[PDB]
Amino acid sequence: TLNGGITDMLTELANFEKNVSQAIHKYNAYRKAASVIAKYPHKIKSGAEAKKLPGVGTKILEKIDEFLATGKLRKLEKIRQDDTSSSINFLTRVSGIGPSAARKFVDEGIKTLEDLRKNEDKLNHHQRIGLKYFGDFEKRIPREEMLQMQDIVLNEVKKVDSEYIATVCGSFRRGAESSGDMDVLLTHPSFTSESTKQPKLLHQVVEQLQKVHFITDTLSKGETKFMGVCQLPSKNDEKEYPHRRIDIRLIPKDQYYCGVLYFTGSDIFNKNMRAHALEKGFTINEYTIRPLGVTGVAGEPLPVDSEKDIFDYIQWKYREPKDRSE
DNA sequence: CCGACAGCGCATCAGC
DNA sequence: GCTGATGCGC
DNA sequence: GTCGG
Ligand SMILES: Cc1cn([C@H]2C[C@H](O)[C@@H](COP(=O)(O)OP(=O)(O)[C@@H](C)P(=O)(O)O)O2)c(=O)[nH]c1=O
Ligand SMILES: [Cl-]
Ligand SMILES: [Cl-]
Ligand SMILES: [Cl-]
Ligand SMILES: [Mg+2]
Ligand code: NA
Ligand code: NA
Repeated sequence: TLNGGITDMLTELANFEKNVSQAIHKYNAYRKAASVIAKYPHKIKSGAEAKKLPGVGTKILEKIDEFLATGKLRKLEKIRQDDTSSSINFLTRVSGIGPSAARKFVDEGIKTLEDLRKNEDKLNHHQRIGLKYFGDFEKRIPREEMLQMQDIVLNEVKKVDSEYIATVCGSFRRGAESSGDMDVLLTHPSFTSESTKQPKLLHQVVEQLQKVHFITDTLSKGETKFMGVCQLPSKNDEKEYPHRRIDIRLIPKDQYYCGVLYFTGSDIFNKNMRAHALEKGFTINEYTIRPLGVTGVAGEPLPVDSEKDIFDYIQWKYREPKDRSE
């Protein structure tokens, strides 16, 4: 990509802050700057030039100058020389392993992919699966595969009940050419915002997808959220597709638009939009938009008929999913 | 010169 | 077992 | 780390 050098650096800095420092605002600052730069259709040649974009302040500006001049960051070289931090950065790439589990493992002398394999009994279920599929989960899903996955999931939910609506969100809905996981948003008139007539709903869908061996593994399971692992069927005599992460959300019909807004993101876009909502006197989550009080008490949910209704409330021009890719 | 920084679902852990 | 906190992930 | 007040 055009400014890939700069964006890789920022991302590497962001990972350090998330995985080691646990400084979540520095994480998002680097992450935000990285995304506005990656969207900038011009090759940044200086920090000063960069400083003109939003999210880019004084310190990223300086780091962009150092990187452009040397092809490196002293900060990043020292991190790379730090053995404990480096071990932590690697282990956190396994699904289910965050900074806390990474540090526990390192002190137990568990610091490599093979170390994990030799000590599987020290891993919880999520981490076992994260380890089992570690290679697969380093691989992105081509949009074309997302389409076949879409096709399977949308038909299966109709098979369990033709009144089900399944919407594929996340990066796919923003039009991305490849996606990290599959995010599926699900409704049914039986689950509405105040009375759930029939629970079990999410379980039936999961049950069917397991039955046809699309869903292969379970990470988490509740009334509104399933997290797991799925896989496209391969044709005769060929390499299986990689296993993929899937997240399915069951949301009331009356909350569908807040749900699809949330699940489409992106995460940086959601934080920006939600911050602006706060500054305009509202609060947005995946279910509702609510008025805010003088003392911060949340009011009752506002009527929502479309995604654009939510943008209107906080006085934003509607933005297509394709331009929410912050 | 500093405080704010989005919001939530589910699994596990610590202490009882 | 429960409460409440942490952990990890959308 | 950045941004707004
Ligand atoms: C992580 C996160 C997510 N989301 C919302 C918004 C977010 O879009 C949605 C899906 O989360 P994905 O982690 O799947 O993000 P994605 O856009 O699908 C993309 C990075 P890919 O999966 O192709 O790698 O959940 C948030 O609102 N806040 C968050 O912190
Ligand atoms: Cl921070
Ligand atoms: Cl470097
Ligand atoms: Cl709510
Ligand atoms: Mg996704
Ligand atoms: Na700026
Ligand atoms: Na991880």
